[PDB]
Amino acid sequence: FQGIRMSQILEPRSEEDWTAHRTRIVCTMGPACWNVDTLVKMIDAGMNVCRLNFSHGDHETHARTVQNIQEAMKQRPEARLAILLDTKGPEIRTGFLKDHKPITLQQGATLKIVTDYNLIGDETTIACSYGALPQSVKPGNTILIADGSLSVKVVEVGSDYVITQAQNTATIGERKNMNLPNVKVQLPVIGEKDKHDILNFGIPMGCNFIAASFVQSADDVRYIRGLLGPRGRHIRIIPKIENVEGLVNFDEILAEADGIMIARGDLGMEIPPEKVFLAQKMMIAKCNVVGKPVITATQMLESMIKNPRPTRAEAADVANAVLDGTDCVMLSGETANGEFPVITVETMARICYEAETCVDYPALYRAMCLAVISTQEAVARAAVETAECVNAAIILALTETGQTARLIAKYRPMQPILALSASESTIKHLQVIRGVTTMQVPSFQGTDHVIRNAIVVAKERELVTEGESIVAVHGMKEEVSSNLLKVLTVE
Amino acid sequence: SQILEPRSEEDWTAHRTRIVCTMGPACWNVDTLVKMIDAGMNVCRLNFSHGDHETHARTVQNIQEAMKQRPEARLAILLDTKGPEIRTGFLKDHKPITTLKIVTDYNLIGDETTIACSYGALPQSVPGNTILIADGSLSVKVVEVGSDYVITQAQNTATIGERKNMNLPNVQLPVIGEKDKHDILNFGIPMGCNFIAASFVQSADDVRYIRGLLGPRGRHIRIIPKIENVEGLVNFDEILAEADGIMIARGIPPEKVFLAQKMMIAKCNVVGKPVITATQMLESMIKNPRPTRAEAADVANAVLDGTDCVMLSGETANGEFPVITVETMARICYEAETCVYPALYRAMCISTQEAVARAAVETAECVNAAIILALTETGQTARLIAKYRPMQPILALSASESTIKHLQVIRGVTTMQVPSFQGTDHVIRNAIVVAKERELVTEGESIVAVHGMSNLLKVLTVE
Amino acid sequence: MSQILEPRSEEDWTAHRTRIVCTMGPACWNVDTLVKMIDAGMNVCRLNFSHGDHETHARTVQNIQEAMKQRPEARLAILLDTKGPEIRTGFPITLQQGATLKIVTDYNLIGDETTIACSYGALPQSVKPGNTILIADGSLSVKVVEVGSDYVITQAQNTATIGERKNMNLPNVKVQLPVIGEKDKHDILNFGIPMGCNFIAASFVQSADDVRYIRGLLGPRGRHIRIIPKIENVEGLVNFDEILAEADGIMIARGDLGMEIPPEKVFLAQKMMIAKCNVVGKPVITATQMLESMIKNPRPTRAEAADVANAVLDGTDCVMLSGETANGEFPVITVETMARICYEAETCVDYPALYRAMCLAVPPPISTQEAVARAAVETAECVNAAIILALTETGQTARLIAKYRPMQPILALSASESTIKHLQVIRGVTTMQVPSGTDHVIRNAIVVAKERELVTEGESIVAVHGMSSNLLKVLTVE
Amino acid sequence: RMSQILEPRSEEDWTAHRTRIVCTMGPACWNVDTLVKMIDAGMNVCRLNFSHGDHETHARTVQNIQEAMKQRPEARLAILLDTKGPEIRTGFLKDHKPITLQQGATLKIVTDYNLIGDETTIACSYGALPQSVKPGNTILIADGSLSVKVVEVGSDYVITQAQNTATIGERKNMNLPNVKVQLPVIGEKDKHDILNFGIPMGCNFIAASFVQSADDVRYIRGLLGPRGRHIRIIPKIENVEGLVNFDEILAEADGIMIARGDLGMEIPPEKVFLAQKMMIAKCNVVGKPVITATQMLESMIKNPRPTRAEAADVANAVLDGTDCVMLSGETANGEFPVITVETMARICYEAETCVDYPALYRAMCLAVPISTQEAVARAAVETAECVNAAIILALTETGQTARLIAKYRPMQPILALSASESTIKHLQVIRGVTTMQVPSFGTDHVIRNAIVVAKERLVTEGESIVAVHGMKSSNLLKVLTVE
Repeated sequence: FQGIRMSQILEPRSEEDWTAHRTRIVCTMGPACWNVDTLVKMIDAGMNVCRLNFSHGDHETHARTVQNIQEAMKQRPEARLAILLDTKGPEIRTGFLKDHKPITLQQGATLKIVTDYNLIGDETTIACSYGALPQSVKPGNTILIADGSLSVKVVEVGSDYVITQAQNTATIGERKNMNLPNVKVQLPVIGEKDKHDILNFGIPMGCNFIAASFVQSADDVRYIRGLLGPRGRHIRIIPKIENVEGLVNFDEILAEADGIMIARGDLGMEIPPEKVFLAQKMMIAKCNVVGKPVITATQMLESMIKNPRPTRAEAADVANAVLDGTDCVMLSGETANGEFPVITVETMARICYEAETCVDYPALYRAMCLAVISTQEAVARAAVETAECVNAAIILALTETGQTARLIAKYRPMQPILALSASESTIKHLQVIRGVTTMQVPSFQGTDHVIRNAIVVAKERELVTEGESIVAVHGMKEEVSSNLLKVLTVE
Repeated sequence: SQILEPRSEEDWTAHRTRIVCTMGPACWNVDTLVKMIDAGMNVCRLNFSHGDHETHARTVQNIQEAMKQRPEARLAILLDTKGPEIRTGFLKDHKPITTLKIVTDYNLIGDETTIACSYGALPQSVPGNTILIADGSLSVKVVEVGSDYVITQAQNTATIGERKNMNLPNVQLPVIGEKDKHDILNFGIPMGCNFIAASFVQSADDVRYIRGLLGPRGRHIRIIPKIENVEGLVNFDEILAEADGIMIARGIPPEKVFLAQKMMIAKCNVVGKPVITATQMLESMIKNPRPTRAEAADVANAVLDGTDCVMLSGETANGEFPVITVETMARICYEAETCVYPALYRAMCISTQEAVARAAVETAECVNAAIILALTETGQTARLIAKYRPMQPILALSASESTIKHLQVIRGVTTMQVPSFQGTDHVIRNAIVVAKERELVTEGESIVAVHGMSNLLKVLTVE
Repeated sequence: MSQILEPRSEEDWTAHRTRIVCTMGPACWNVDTLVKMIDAGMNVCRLNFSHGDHETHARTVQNIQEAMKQRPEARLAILLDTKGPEIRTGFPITLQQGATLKIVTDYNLIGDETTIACSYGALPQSVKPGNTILIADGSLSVKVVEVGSDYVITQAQNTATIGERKNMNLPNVKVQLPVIGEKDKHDILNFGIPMGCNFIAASFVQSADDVRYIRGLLGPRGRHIRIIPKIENVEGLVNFDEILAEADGIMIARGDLGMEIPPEKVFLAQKMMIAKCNVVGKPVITATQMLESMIKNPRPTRAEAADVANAVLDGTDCVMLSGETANGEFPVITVETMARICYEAETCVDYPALYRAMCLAVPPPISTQEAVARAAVETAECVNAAIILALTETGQTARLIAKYRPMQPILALSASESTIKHLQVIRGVTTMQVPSGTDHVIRNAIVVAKERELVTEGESIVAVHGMSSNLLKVLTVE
Repeated sequence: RMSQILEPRSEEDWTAHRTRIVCTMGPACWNVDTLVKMIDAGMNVCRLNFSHGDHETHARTVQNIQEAMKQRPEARLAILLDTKGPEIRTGFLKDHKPITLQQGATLKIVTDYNLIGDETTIACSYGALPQSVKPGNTILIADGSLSVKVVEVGSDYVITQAQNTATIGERKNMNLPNVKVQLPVIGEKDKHDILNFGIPMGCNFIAASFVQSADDVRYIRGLLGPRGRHIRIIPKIENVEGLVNFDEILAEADGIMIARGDLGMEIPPEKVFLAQKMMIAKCNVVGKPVITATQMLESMIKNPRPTRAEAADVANAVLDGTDCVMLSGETANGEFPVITVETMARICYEAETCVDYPALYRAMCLAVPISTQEAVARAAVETAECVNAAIILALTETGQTARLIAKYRPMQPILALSASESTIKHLQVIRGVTTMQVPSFGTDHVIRNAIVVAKERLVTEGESIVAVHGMKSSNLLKVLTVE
């Protein structure tokens, strides 16, 4: 920065400013936002996507939640919130402790971890739910227990047990989660429960995305796609990257997927903490280059579960994800179990807006040109260039499959993108794309007509004014092709 | 390395630079005009320094006949005025010559003894005066003034050619006289001339005057000032602003004349107005079936400077090898264009129309399009695309007969006549099919289409 | 990805470019711990004059000199961090949300639930209806409703219970107290100068006049001492460019700023201040809220590691540890992991893009000496140089090179002790003190560099030497 | 720039052109006073054309050069020996009377060089003509005034058909487009000239006519040996074989002369400009001097002004990036040898104002991994722009430092300082370099003496200078501010 004055960043933003941020916001449903009234307030605040966390709840309880989303949307007929099912997936847990009493292990003390899950544990020996532990872990390996509370180094392996040594002093309760840094977990990513949730809830309840916890290989993604079948053709797959296997297989996972969710907090249980930030950056960049949405999740605004303001570090952490290039930022417990769900959504919208203040759009556009072509991409690229060249107020992306909108968004134009589509599922899928807002349009509508309608609607809503330039892009037969770019003036 | 590759006819006939040929007794007959079409002629120049309306009408009707044998061709016709010229006549065997008599009778085939003068009032405009001939190379002193002749003594030992300029100190002629006015009004308009090339233009007033003379009856005629003197060079900016294009002739040291050609071409380029380099290109080919190295290099540097058109004068008008000359001009242009494409686009660097024309040229490159289609009614879309010098052919589609003739002067564009079909997408579909039937595109190939006004760029692939 | 997942050796993370400031305290100030801290990455020792007496900081200094005996190649800089202006409440009371609280200028008044005393006598002059007043580390927030000549009436925004004589903050407001009080004056003149402190980190700097006053205070006897204003409030931020122009360098105090500014704007303020320090080549220190959890835990959190790395990616010269080293259970481990995070962070710095960005960002005209520094950076790149040598008396040559952020280590050779120590805050620089012609100074530095494995036979070196005229030399190691 | 076309270039201006001018010696600039005037006009190199004259005759010329330099002690002229090399000629004709061939006429060409020729038949001096050529080959006669197409080949004759109408005389030159001439590039005559004149007479360059192979360069260098170490070889590229083998020829060479007139007799005229541009750019990239030669200002043999076309051709060579431009008949055999050098210098000055210098350095970095010495040279050019320096000083013993700076084409003058007299001579061929001979010694001392003279003749107190030094091994670059 030079010639730009410090007092500039100290202007308060108006509702009109921060609600027009480009980054998309994902909110986890829960008791704190159980009722229709707060869901509506969350829409106004910036909510674009509703996450159903299937680690808890059942088909009945999540049905009530869905019914409430549908009611909120009746009060806001212009909002087309997407619904994301987030699977439970594989889990490793410690077993039970004598008298349910927590145990404290001392640094350098010996802990046996056994495979018999009936074993009632004590300070010296505990049970682990993962039967293949002794055949997964080797001497020198690290095992984390209770959200990384306790760290043990593996000293010896038997057939049905492992001898470990505490790396720190800690107090652990019973049935705590376990992590196996640098070790593949030999458990199905999509178990029978997950399969039931995808097929018997996700499909008939109108979920638009599946976020699949703990994806370890691209075969996991191919598996969900075949599971989804023709009846689930309108559902997009968002693998969650949570360990080393996910990281090591990232490129093949990304290629098979419709987008990525980066679970930082889980990744920090599986690799040195000082490397998670590198991984995030790398994974966002790779998603960007290929034009697929990336969600940044976990450890976002966690203090707001209890406080009406986030910490400095938290605001910075969210802002840097935006600057890394993230499509979405995600709230978890802050909205599910928080004292300030709507205030948390407004706050993240504000942090997004301020980070987007930092974005160099010419240098992002040219960075994508040096990193990446087809007819569709060339025209999307020409559109962004031309929009900038003629000082256009907005870019119209006319789109059936979403491709056209995504290709333009990929180039991070300074101008807002209005994606126009007759397809309901496409409009929903687009709620996950930075820089895009959405308008559903009737079927069998001519190109010019659709463009005419969008501009006059925009002019009535005081988004564009008489005389400003507009850039419209029409991808035709998007994934089977012919591509248009029109420049027109608001009358 | 691939410098030494001989050129197939398919290759060099695809040259982008336009070729203007001067009509003359050596080439005006239907049979040789057809062979000239085949070799690369795009524009026919009628030089009104010579001959009458009857002569020039015969030339025009022959052009029409030639076009009936080559229906796909759309030769433009340029009228080049006489203007205030005072030039020497033709010499024996077209050979340059090394006590001299200058005559008013321009039928004289001159020699060392006596030469002719294009200015019929030369005797009344000079018994002791001085006359400079061939840009001040020969200087003569008038000994005697007769009725229709002058006797001079060569006050300098020098060698002079034919059709060379003559200055007369202590003697002023209008840019457009009554004879020029008559030619423009009574031939230019009724004979279907598309261009007026106005000799010795000196200011933008000259341009506006011709535009005033042309009026509504000549609205379809475009004006090309010739910059031939210092005044026209001094007023070039104003002249270009009013003009439709520019013609650079020879007629400040030569150490500085080379700067003038570069400056004037570059300025025409920037503004997308066509420029014709008409600077005595391949003069040896009046007598020889082959150019010299220096002549070939002279044309090539014109093309590299960015000229839209190169022009043949005596080489086609009074030459022994008119068809072969056009051919070797097509061949030179092609080699020069060979080393001319991402450089000119980034070196050219606005309105919506130009923003889209520029975007279309970039997409074409990016997508590796076979051709760029320029849907145009006034020619402007085609011109705006062309000024970006794309690597791919520009095919211009127009319902406007006169627009299609004006376009013959634009480097990089071929034309195709399209019915006034109120539908852009229909016109593109229809035109692609004829491009196939011309083998300019094949199935699978990419095309970029442009229409200006609502400005449009469309990328499709040929079925 | 797995290039990212390469488990780093001690040899790797010990070569990090970013400098590390550690705060001295009872947890670390013993000779043996200080030694382990040098090996871990510590480059600068901060003496926090907010606490302790001249005796405590003197023995600390003495312990640092002894540690340097165990490490002769190490040259630690010492930074005196001032107490500076303070506001304090008078003489524990709970007040619930919405309750009226009076704050008075009569400091001899013993307080209660309704009326409390303030040490800041010009409080009415500074504050107005609307302003917020923070008490006891921002634990209580009150809003001013009306102002009298010797009192202020406020409304509590949260329920809190406050103790006796706690701090106060005045968001968005200039505090009219001397930035260097008589106490700070004594600390600078009667400790800073005689104990050989190299930097003064001046707390709560609010204007360019504060910086000029300090340098005037230092005078010719403190010529060798550089001034690092601390940016801790809105007044400091608003006055940033004029403060920076007078300053030798800048310390960013995020936590403090977080008291006066919405959290969602502090990150912006950090970015901008670092960027401005870079473009002008003056060192910047990122302080507070670094690896705070490591006061009690042997490992940092994911979010803490990320926060540190982002400071590095923003362009910070130094990162600074506070309570982590001064009072923590793992002072040595904290430095090592700080060093480790810096290494990972510098692992994704685009050095061609940083040099290009800087070359386009810097305003003209650039000087002879800045032109040669640029040239050395580009030459180093074309030639695939292993290191850049900077022969410098004042430190300018080294600083100008470092601001262009070369891939290669910069080894700065100087005969000036103060210069060697000032360079400890400069990202990418390593120092070697020398006594006094270019030739055998260069030859000897190559020997040491070769043995340190920074260069091997047949590789190229770039040596730069300012003195006014500038030299740039490329040689082959032999 | 319209005012650049109008305002007349003042004396001091054109005198400072960057391009080097090579002048051919002969009767028209025979005497010392004319050569002295040519020095003032901008002559940098004197070419001796060994196609004519002998060792006595060319020795007189050198004496007159040595003497002209005594009147201009600051001038250091390079002398260049241009070999005759191999030649092909027609034979004699009945009654010595020239013959006129009509287009389409058949002409037999025989190998018996004793045959007195006819309208119907002539001899050729090249005995291997029929084995060199086949049906379809073109043969050019008398500077290409007559072209004939080969129709039939025998053991000792070829049958041809004229492609045009021409009249030709006796003993006229002949060219064989796209055919290797199997005659020594360095014959016994050429070897004698190189060893027995070139070396002992102090020539600085050999321009080898008609180089077809890199072996020709190696042969010449073998010839010169230890005794001719100080002599640099400039192959002349004149036919298809020189073009095919150009990269190899340039790799061995110290520089290149482009003989355009000759090339236009060997390849289509419309391909010569390509060849010229290509050859200059390649020389530029690798930092070796290139001379553009023949058909430069020919009309000035008889006229006090050149043609529009000629001027533009010289200018475009300068813009192509030529280091030197050469005059032949214009100074050897013309009426205006001084005026020709002069107008050549002014043409060079004017074309160099069109040069986009920052674009040249940018294009040079992308085209040319690169060494330590070239890195410091490039860093000097960049720093000079950056700092707005008056001059670049290049301290050099072999010339290498000066040549590496000059290939980056800085906007500022390069003042090269050397203790080596022959290096100073070699540098007469490098664009943008001026030369000062220095005593045989510290290097910070030589710079002070060069700043205390530039003040007299360039820089003024307070201006920035960039100095550069090599070891051609370490390299240095100083930026200092004039006293």
